[PDB]
Amino acid sequence: MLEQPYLDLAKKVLDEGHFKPDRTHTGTYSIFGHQMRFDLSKGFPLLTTKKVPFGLIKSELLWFLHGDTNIRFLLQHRNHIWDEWAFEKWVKSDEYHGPDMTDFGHRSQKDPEFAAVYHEEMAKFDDRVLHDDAFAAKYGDLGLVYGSQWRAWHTSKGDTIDQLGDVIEQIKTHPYSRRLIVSAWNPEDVPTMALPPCHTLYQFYVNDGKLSLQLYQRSADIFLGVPFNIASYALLTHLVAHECGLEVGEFIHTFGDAHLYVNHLDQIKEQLSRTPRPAPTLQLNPDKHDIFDFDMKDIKLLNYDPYPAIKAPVAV
Amino acid sequence: MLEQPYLDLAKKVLDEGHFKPDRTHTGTYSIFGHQMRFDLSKGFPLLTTKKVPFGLIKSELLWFLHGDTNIRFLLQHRNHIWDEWAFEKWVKSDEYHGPDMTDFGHRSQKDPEFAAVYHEEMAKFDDRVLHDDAFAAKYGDLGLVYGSQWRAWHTSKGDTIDQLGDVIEQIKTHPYSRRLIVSAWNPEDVPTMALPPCHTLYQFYVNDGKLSLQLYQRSADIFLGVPFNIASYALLTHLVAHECGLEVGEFIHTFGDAHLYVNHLDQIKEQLSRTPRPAPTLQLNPDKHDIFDFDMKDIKLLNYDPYPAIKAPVAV
Ligand SMILES: C#CCN(Cc1ccc2[nH]c(N)nc(=O)c2c1)c1ccc(C(=O)N[C@@H](CCC(=O)O)C(=O)O)cc1
Ligand SMILES: C#CCN(Cc1ccc2[nH]c(N)nc(=O)c2c1)c1ccc(C(=O)N[C@@H](CCC(=O)O)C(=O)O)cc1
Ligand SMILES: O=c1ccn(C2C[C@H](O)[C@@H](COP(=O)(O)O)O2)c(=O)[nH]1
Ligand SMILES: O=c1ccn(C2C[C@H](O)[C@@H](COP(=O)(O)O)O2)c(=O)[nH]1
Repeated sequence: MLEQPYLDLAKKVLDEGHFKPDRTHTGTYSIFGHQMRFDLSKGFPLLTTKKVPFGLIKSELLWFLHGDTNIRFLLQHRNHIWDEWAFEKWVKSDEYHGPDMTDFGHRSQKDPEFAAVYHEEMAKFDDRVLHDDAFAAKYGDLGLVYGSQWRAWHTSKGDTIDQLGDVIEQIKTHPYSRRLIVSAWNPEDVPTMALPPCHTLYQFYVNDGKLSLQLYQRSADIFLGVPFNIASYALLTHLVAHECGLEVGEFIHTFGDAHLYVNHLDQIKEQLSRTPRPAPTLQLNPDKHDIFDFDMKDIKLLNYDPYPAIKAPVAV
Repeated sequence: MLEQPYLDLAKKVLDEGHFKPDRTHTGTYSIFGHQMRFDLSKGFPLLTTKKVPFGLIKSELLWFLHGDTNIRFLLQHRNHIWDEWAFEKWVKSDEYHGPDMTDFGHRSQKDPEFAAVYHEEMAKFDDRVLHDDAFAAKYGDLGLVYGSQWRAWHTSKGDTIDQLGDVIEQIKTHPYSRRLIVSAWNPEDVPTMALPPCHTLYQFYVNDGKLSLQLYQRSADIFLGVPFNIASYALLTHLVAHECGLEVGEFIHTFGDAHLYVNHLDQIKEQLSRTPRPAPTLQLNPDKHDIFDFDMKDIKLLNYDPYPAIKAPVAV
């Protein structure tokens, strides 16, 4: 059924992945090299075997599409996928006051009592970013995320290349190039990088009315990472295709290091004893059009009938 | 037998490729998305069904590995894979004298009589680049090729990032990152680009002594392009692996637009009536070591037993 590529991967890892020590200690079973496909005219790859939140991944996506770096947008649409970072930018400066922030989430899922001091420290700052403007302006900014990457690349003669923008106009302009590419890997930077872009590069291809997209992703967490990345890039594609007036073909995903966390071997097994239910569908607001002004109500998802959800340890 | 991935692709295109007009008019049958693998401990992917020249692709590779852009190196090791470009840089300036260069190779494979005026114009300049220094210095330079891309990325505060260099030291330093990446797509540039890097990105992965490499290539010519690209990236890998003291696992190739030229449908068929002979082998000079000073005699290839070769029209 559409999402079966992930199960064939989830299996295949558990099954022939090597034990690698990751950037922490956490065991990972790994595959290097895999490509996987989904025919978006037949449906949406939200996994129906583990409920995934659409509201969460759409808000983040649009905030990417808005060239926005500031962690505030998200806070307005109670999304918290990017906070932990701004906190290190915050706890590290000369203004941080009070406590032992000195690790916060790395001793949350097991700790101390951290969740009353890390999460109160955290809510106080998340609450601050949402109201104090000079504050927002200060720590909530994050810098180089995919929004700045995609919509305003930094150039060698001080400007800003809206790489994406230009690639959607390149589609209208002529269907055919092997050059409809939006990179997010900037070699200059990855010295001073927080989280390097995982979903390192992509490419679009028009072909007789079906748009398609290929994503090269340096690494995958096949439990928490991959369910949300397969969807983000499918919403982008439905959104990029409706802007330059096309219809939608497939989505193709290519990973460098797909790996599943040694913490998560139990929990995948749990999904693998499930048996898929049909794919959800997606209404794309048909009067609205310059996709950078898609507002959240313009992407209403229909028919999402998921299984219950599984409990992960944090990917450290 | 090792090279069978290409035949399964060559077939598969002829067989389910769409007719696309390319950047010229030339018909192409296309596949978008494919990944293909070769276990370099079992041999070398020089096609034994169409003789491919190793001498040619090694010289070019080392000149890449030397951060060299100047078309001269090549001329010394009678390689001509990059001349046509320097000629447009040459014919376009205020110094070009004499003739109708006004298209040269685009009316060579069918023309005029071009091959006496284009090829004499061309040999006169190829001969000039090899001796006139201020000349070499002038038109033979080419600029942004993979050598400048890989060994000296241009930075926003006027310097030079030896991206590759740093990635081979990252291997010695620690086997494991999902961050052993050398991009060659610089969004700033591809306005003013001659030929954008086709083999857009790659990534290495150590895993218990086998190094491996994954190449994302925006487009492929599955007749002339692909035979030489599968090898270039396998020599790099044998060369990158012997430098940071590893052994060699697989090579994985991922293409955006693989396509085979409509001119070449006859000629692939010809290869497909052949039946492979075992894979060649490769001696990597075992006293020599900082791979940027690999000289050509240090990569002696052993056992190359090819079929005869097929005749292509130029990929325009
Ligand atoms: C997403 C995104 C971008 N990001 C950034 C980000 C940065 C480094 C990473 N590192 C690793 N190894 N894997 C990741 O998933 C990851 C994600 C995320 C941020 C937070 C969450 C998160 O807290 N939510 C989990 C929920 C699972 C659970 O706790 O029950 C999620 O899957 O969303 C996920 C992704
Ligand atoms: C290689 C490389 C980099 N390059 C640069 C380069 C630039 C644009 C391109 N455009 C397209 N569509 N395909 C290409 O192979 C190609 C190659 C090359 C330059 C010259 C030759 C060439 O003249 N030699 C062919 C020989 C086939 C024949 O004529 O019999 C070859 O395959 O080498 C090939 C590649
Ligand atoms: O939404 C996301 C964000 C991150 N990652 C990953 C995969 C790797 O485990 C790590 C990024 O690579 P490293 O930094 O460990 O090299 O975080 C994902 O899978 N999905
Ligand atoms: O060694 C090389 C160099 C170039 N190309 C290609 C593939 C495409 O046909 C074209 C580059 O893409 P476009 O410029 O047509 O988009 O040249 C290869 O296959 N191999």
